Amino acid sequence: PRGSHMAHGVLLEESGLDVQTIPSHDVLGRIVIVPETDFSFDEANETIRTLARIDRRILEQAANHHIYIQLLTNPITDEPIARHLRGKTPRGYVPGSKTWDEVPGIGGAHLVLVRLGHSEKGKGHGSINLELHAFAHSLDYIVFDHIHETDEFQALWREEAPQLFPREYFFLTYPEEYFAESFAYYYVSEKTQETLRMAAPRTYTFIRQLAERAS
Ligand SMILES: [Zn+2]
Repeated sequence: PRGSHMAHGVLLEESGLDVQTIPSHDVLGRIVIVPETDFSFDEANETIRTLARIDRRILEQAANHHIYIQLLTNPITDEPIARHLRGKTPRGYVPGSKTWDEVPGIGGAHLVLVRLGHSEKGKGHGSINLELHAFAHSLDYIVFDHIHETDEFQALWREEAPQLFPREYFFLTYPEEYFAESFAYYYVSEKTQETLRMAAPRTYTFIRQLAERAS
């Protein structure tokens, strides 16, 4: 007997997955959607624990805006709402070098898609952490009302991105990518946070106080 509340994925709080020792699991339980088919508990647990490093207030903002992060075992291009992407080149890549079938995450909308097993840099993407980076796009556009376009953030990007991402074209030259990757550096580990602080101290302070910038 399979309920329709699980047919298209399972909200984490309804999944039976044990997350009682994860910080902010009461909020993440209403944001994260896990697969309704077999999946790796280790991969989901690591992803959710990385998301749990985020300031609780920001997670509450995401939940109150009804942003969801759906963890997939399948490619994004098997989801009906992404099926038009099958076999197509993603913008910014040379055709033949990449297809959307190989892109493991998409952020920006109220539904963030993250394929499990692809978190680390180079696994189909160039971010230090796929789930933080993709979620940050949705935070940027929805919670923070395109904060990467503000005068203050634009000035931080101009002054500090050349110091932090001199060799990483997308993060250097796209303000929304600079925002999302700076967010990931702040939250993925103490080491990456201190790297951000040393190379881009005003950006570090901006991310640190991000929760006070919502709309
Ligand atoms: Zn991105």
